[PDB]
Amino acid sequence: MADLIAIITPAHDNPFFKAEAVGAEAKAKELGYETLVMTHDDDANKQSEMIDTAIGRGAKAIILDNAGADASVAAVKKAKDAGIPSFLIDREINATGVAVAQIVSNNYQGAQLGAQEFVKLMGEKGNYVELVGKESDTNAGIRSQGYHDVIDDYPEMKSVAKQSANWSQTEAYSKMETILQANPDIKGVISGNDTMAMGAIAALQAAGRKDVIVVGFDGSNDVRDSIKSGGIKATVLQPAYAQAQLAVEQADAYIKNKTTPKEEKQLMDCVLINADNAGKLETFALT
Ligand SMILES: OC[C@@]1(O)CO[C@H](O)[C@@H]1O
Ligand SMILES: [Ca+2]
Repeated sequence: MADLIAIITPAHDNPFFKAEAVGAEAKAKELGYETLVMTHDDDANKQSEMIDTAIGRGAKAIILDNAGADASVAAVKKAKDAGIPSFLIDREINATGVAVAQIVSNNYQGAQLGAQEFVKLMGEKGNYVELVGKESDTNAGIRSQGYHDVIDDYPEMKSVAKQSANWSQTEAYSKMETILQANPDIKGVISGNDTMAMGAIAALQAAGRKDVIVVGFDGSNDVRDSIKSGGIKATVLQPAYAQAQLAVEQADAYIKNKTTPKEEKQLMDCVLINADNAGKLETFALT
């Protein structure tokens, strides 16, 4: 009898997406909804299958962390034309007026915070590597732009490789091994996300290069723990749990009386995480 909210994210092997799913589920149930939690594994066909499932089950709203900024438009529009609104988190789509909300972190602002800390830790000089995210996710390019708009003020810092590891810890490990072999004279690595930072720090440790400075982005417990143990030096918190809950709150308001947010596209502030506040961070929230 209870209304159903469908929650669709990428795979839960990245703790960011698991945390979004659990935060969205918690808020939905707190507000009296049943939930259907599905993963699309960054596969647009799987995402389309899951949206079909939400439609067939009669979901009253979809919470979506999407499988590609371009590829996801049609599936969101399919749900819309079936009378089911979507509230997107984390990742934008390249279309307005289709989703009811797109609630994302302020990726450019956050990336600048991380790069400013990276520059400081690097002493404004030295060779570095950059790991970038998936081309299909606009966050990858926004963060890389924020990083370079900071780092291009420091002429003694030089990028000696810039490679995508597709938001994957395992790809980042393998990539980092290759990059390090070709560029032993590196002083730091700046990563577009935390799973790639985890892969990079592990590859560097296996190579006996604990001297290399690594900065990530997301604020996961895994990277927090690395910061606490003297591994990775900093990251940038995206408020994943609160963002997922806010999407459900807006979904509920829309279901109840068609309240819509004044602006579809919404930003949430990021915060730098380093050794001084890592001990206040838990499951993508500071206390
Ligand atoms: O690790 C989570 C992400 O940083 C990677 O994919 C999306 O952009 C997230 O924000
Ligand atoms: Ca600049």
